[PDB]
Parts: sequence; structure tokens; C-alpha cells
Amino acid sequence: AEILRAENIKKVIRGYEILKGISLSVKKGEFVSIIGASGSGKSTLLYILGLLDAPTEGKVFLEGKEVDYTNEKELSLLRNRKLGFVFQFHYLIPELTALENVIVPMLKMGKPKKEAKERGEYLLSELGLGDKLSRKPYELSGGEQQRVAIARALANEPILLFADEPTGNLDSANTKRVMDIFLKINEGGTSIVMVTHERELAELTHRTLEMKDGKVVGEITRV
Amino acid sequence: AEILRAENIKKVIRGYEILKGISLSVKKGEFVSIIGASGSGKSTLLYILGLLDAPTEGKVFLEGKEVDYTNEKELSLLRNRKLGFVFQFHYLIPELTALENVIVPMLKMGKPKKEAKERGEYLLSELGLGDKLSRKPYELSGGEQQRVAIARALANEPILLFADEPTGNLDSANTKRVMDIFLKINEGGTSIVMVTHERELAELTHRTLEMKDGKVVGEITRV
Ligand SMILES: [Mg+2]
Ligand SMILES: [Mg+2]
Repeated sequence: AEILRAENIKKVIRGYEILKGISLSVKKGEFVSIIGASGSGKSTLLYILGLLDAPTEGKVFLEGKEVDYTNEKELSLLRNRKLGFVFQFHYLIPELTALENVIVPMLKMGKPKKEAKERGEYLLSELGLGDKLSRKPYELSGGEQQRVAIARALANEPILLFADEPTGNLDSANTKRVMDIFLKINEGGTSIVMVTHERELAELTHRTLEMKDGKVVGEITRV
Repeated sequence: AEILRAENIKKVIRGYEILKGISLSVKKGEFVSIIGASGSGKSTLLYILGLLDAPTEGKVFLEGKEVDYTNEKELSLLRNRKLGFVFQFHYLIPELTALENVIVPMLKMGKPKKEAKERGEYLLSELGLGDKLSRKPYELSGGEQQRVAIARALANEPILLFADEPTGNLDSANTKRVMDIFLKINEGGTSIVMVTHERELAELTHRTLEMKDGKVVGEITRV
């Protein structure tokens, strides 16, 4: 039940081939991790798979349909409708409450405000922030802000979450809390593709792609 | 040449007096730091001085005029016109370039786009990011993102910068780079009030207020 495929993806950045021909697929419901040395192309690949950057060569298919990277507005539309993102950085809006931050993407897509606020409240309860709904981000710790960002990532019921180093800058306890959140999300059926520096975190996922110098050099599958 | 004064500031949060009666002033051009144990009220004070939160009791005067905290829109107006903010977190907008992120506040105040973009480019050059103008935030490291945030803080030519733990999550080299940036800004004449966990950073400032249990308990002046 493919949800994502890449075919012969290459990416040139400043005259160098950062990605050198990658093909992969991801099934609906799968938790896939990507590991490899710094400069291997892991984040570059994730940004292409997540419709943030276009490939130089190759094709990407989302839910079995080829992605057209040539109209920015239409690409943003598809991305906002289908995908959610978590990064090391939380990109909260500091003048808005934790609740308001979560419903932003829903309002953007035209979801009615009542319905949107209820969803933002369900999501935030789900992620241990029911008590911080009205808090502004500069009041929240990094770990709490990550939980706001994950709630927001789930706002439009995405079919795929992309996570780029989601536990960076997080202590042990918050790293475990956030990884457990991802595990529970994936259990509910949402696919996740996660780039990580931590092999111990990759070990908790169903499949790991190992990268080196812009190629996939290894694949690890865990049952 | 007073730029800021607080008179008998108290702040009740969830039925407890977090700030218990604080009076202070800051002169134009001064670099003031605030230190003290966790729970001393340092960040709470900074948010009131920076017009982000209202006091429960007391008065704040900015450029010798009493601040009215009762109309949110008018308070936001004054804050956006006069003050800039740096936090441990960078609050960048990840779909916008480093340049676009800096001019946001200028456009908000009605500054023409050409003039705004030139300023955003001057500021970013000034802070070692001239080469990252078109980079999206998820490409930038935490240290670089802080430099984008400091540029943005300077966008409307504020009379006062407030910095809350601006070097948290930053390594040694970036901590020094960011502190040096603050020192250069202050040299140019901009006042800065900075909350920090690091006494070694407070030692580089002109004056330090020491807090304990919601009061100023000590003051250190350095020439
Ligand atoms: Mg991680
Ligand atoms: Mg600091």
C-alpha cells in the first residue's frame, strides 16, 4: 500500500551532486528512519520527499500520483493538505497561544474556527499540553514547544509526517517523550519518515535507510 | 537619560506573588543584565518591562511616559515601534527566507518594500549572514537562526532590546559570537536588558540586577 515513492532522485546544490540517484518507497502506516554521516544528504532527501525542495532529476509520487514541482502555489497546497513537519526547531509564533499556534494551519485551509479550535484542543490534550493551551511560546520549554509543533503537524490530518532531527536540543526525558509520541502516532496509522543522528532512536522504527555520500547504501527492516 | 523605569512592580500568577515589588530604571545606551536562581522572577520581570505582560500592581514608563497596558492593540503598536526581542528560541517563519524573515516587522509597520529589503540586507550583512539571505530556516543552524532573530529585532530601529536567555542551546563559539553582537549593538547606542543563567555573560555588561524570590536583592555596576 505505497504512500510515497522516489525514483532516481538527484539534487545539485552549488554545482555539486548532493544526492546521487536515490530510489525508495514507503508504505501507508510505516515508520521509516534515515541515518548516515554528516554531509550524507539525509536532510536534503527529506526536504525533497516532503515537497519543500524540488529534485534536480528524478520523480516523486505521493499516494501514487507524480508530484509536479513547477507551480509553487499548487505544491504548497498539496503539502498543506497531506503532510506535516517536525524539525529540531519549533517555529512557533510567539505572540500566539499554544492553542492558536495549532489551529493556524487549519484556518489557512478554510476549516471553520469552532471546529478548528475543538481539534486543536483534542490534539493538545492528546500530547500532554491541555494545561498550557493559553500559554505563549516564550513561556514554554523547548520540550513543550516540540509537543505544540507535533500537534500542529497533525492539524490537517496528514497522511505523512516528516521529522528532521526532532529530538535535537532535547534532554533525555523529552527525547523519550517525543519518540513515544511518534510511536503512538504511527500506531494510529500515520506514516512517518524521520531523519536522526541517533541510531538508538532509529532502532525503534520499522525500517531504516542508511545513507553515505548522497546514496542509500543499506536498509534495515525490523519486525 | 532614562529610557525605562519600573515603579513598585508586582505580578500575581495563579494566586502567588511572583514579583513582590520591584523598582528600577535603565538609561539610554545601557547594557543591563538580570541574574538569579530559577523561580526568582527574572523572565516574568523582563516580559513586563518589554510590554508583553501587564503588571498586577505598579507602573512602567518608557521614554518617560507611563505605559497603558489596558488596550492590547495600542500596547502592541508601541512595542513594535520601540522594542526588539531575542529569546532562547528563534521563532523564525520556516517558509520564508532569512531575508524575508527580517523584513516581516518592517512591512507590518508599513515601511515600503524596497526600503525594507535594503535594511534587511544591511542588517544581515552586519551580522554575518549576507551569504544566507535566501536560505530557509530549516537549513540554518541554531546559531545562524539566532543571528536572523537579532537582525529582525533591530528591524524597526528599536530604542531597547530585550534578550531572554539569548545564548541557551548555543555552543561556546556561538555564545561568544552572539554576546559580541550584543556588545557591538550596545556600542552603537542601543539599550539592552538581558536575562541570563550565565554569570560570565552578566560580567560583560555595565550593570547587573540580582533577583531572589521576586525582589531585586543586589546591584553590580562595572566601569
Ligand atoms: Mg532526532
Ligand atoms: Mg544567555
